[PDB]
Amino acid sequence: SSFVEKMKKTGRNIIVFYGSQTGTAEEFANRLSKDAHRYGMRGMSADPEEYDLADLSSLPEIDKSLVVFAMATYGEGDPTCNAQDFYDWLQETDVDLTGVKFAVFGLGNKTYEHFNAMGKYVDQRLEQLGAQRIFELGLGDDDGNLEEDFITWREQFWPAVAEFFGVEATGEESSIRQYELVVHEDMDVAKVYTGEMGRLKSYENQKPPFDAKNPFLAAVTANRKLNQGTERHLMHLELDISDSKIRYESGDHVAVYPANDSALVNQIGEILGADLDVIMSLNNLDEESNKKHPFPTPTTYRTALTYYLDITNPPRTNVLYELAQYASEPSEQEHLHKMASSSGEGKELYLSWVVEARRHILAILQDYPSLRPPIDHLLELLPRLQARYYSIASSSKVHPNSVHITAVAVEYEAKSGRVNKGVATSWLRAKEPARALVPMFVCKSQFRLPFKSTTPVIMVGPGTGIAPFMGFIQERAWLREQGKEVGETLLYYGARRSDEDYLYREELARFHKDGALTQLNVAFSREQAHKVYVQHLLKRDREHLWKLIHEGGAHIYVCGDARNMAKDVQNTFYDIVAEFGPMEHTQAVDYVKKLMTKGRYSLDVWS
Ligand SMILES: Cc1cc2nc3c(=O)[nH]c(=O)nc-3n(C[C@H](O)[C@H](O)[C@H](O)COP(=O)(O)OP(=O)(O)OC[C@H]3O[C@@H](n4cnc5c(N)ncnc54)[C@H](O)[C@@H]3O)c2cc1C
Ligand SMILES: NC(=O)c1ccc[n+]([C@@H]2O[C@H](COP(=O)([O-])OP(=O)(O)OC[C@H]3O[C@@H](n4cnc5c(N)ncnc54)[C@H](OP(=O)(O)O)[C@@H]3O)[C@@H](O)[C@H]2O)c1
Ligand SMILES: Cc1cc2nc3c(=O)[nH]c(=O)nc-3n(C[C@H](O)[C@H](O)[C@H](O)COP(=O)(O)O)c2cc1C
Repeated sequence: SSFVEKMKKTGRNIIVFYGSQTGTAEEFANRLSKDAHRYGMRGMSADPEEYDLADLSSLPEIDKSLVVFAMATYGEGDPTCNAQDFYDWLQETDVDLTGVKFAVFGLGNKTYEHFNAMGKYVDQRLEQLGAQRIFELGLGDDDGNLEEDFITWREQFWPAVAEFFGVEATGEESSIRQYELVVHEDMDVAKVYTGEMGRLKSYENQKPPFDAKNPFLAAVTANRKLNQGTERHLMHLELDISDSKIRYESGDHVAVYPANDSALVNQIGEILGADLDVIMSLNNLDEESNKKHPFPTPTTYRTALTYYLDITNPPRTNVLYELAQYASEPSEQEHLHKMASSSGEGKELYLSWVVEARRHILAILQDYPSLRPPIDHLLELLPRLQARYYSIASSSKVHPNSVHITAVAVEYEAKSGRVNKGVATSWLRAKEPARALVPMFVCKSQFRLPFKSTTPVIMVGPGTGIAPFMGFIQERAWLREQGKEVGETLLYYGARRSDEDYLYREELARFHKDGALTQLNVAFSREQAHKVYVQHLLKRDREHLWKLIHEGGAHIYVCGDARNMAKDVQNTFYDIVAEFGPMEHTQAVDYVKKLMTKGRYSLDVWS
């Protein structure tokens, strides 16, 4: 259970941990692990949450050992979910890491405020604990071209590492295919994966504790339309976690593993002219690699495409390059290569015709008829299907055995020319209580209510971003009912039209009437020529809010989009503080930002 011991038992001298939430860092970690072999070394990629990083202290036992970290940065600079434990540990510990060699590559995006905060932290932190840095901190930027940044980093990285441990490029040929196909003639039905994420049968034989690798299948006890209109579809779900031993608090997130639209799976099978019901397995050509399979096997093709692979997002340039070899028509083959190019115009065609038009693997297979790749090679080229995160909309103080979700079904007309459907939400919208089971696990956040119940709370969450706040309110109403003394509880919510998508009208009225909700400020962006947003309302309450912040010591919470809405709200607060301090804008910014570091201004960013 010690990654170090895991390394010794398989001759690995290089370990690459991935701090990832949607797979990018995971895949970079996988590619770097594979790389080690091109230099006569051996590595493995691993999820830090499945291990204890304090074990780094033992890494020096393996000669010429290296630990690499591919870390993504999320909301307010916090780490991804699978890296929180490692991150918490790095802050607690003072372990001496002399003898440890590391390298960090961080995934980020310059348009957010805390650019690669997680990557900079691990790199800086590990040096203070005494470990030795052998290659510079890579700073990838998903705003420009992340893959490109990774490549130019990696190309200097291996040479420096090879120069450090005394080896050199083996000069191997390569293999193209990292896996080979093996079809099964019989197979015991209970020896074949049917969608589980980890241990075989782990879905049928629910056995705690339940986490990311061992999700708990909760039954859907409620699923109802929340919006009055029909322009869009907003839903409220309730999953029973009774007997799961799962604990949660208001502000936490619940992640679910969805299933792709079976009609989409079918079509891909037909277009490839394949038997989606063939039970098979994909094995790593290199029998020395730690990644034996691309996903759980054996399994049918149907299962893989349904529960294990991303078939709805835009195909990566690499996929287009590989697929290219399968276009029996020259002009289509040339177009596929151009979209994979590095040329400026070649990178544009891609950005425009694939990424922005939101074309998926099936659309590409239809738009390029001469393209007929064997399904097994296709499955190896596609990325793993990721879990979708939702802000728990209930309080464990009141619903200890039920996790509530507030979500908007995703469905739009892509510029590709067809209608795209969101995976998790479509799958969730079809679950009818009649037992509909959703695989899920909980992920803690730092979006918690004040430590002391007396501290006033100011919530700003337009649209479905109100979700976590229903939790906060339930809990505050409960605290009051327990004879506790609670500070003021204000909610600033917004919607399109009151008769269209106003959420939780009744529940919100009840809380207000009962005094659990002190003020209920609602803005409607489309019910008039003039658009009204939560920040206009905050501006109208400039006196009171400033009082609660400068005197009451209120806590502020904002939920939704960070770079725009959350940005306008922050600006609005800068203005309020500048007027009532009174102080210069410059000084108002330090004051609002001091609140954040001080822990009183929390942001839960969804995008
Ligand atoms: C910490 C966190 C908390 C979250 N909490 C919630 C929550 O409480 N409620 C909720 O509803 N969601 C929440 N989300 C968003 C949520 O995780 C899902 O991404 C969302 O529900 C859609 O998932 P899907 O699988 O249905 O869509 P997918 O199949 O994953 O597709 C989503 C993608 O489609 C694209 N897209 C969407 N609409 C359009 C359009 N009109 N035109 C072009 N492209 C488009 C975008 O690139 C988008 O990323 C949260 C995200 C994070 C990171
Ligand atoms: N970047 C953003 O600021 C932003 C805001 C809302 C939604 N979205 C996206 O759209 C999808 C629908 O989400 P939803 O249903 O929960 O939201 P929604 O239905 O659009 O509701 C959010 C509310 O915020 C308003 N709004 C828009 N830009 C804003 C800003 N900068 N500051 C404050 N309020 C703003 C909206 O008005 P109008 O729509 O009438 O302009 C609306 O009344 C989501 O998947 C999300 O990614 C993005
Ligand atoms: C909700 C959300 C919040 C993000 N917040 C930040 C951030 O604060 N700073 C940053 O540098 N990058 C931020 N990013 C960008 C990601 O770090 C980048 O897209 C990374 O590649 C994702 O990697 P993954 O697939 O391995 O999780 C954010 C992305 C999302 C989706």
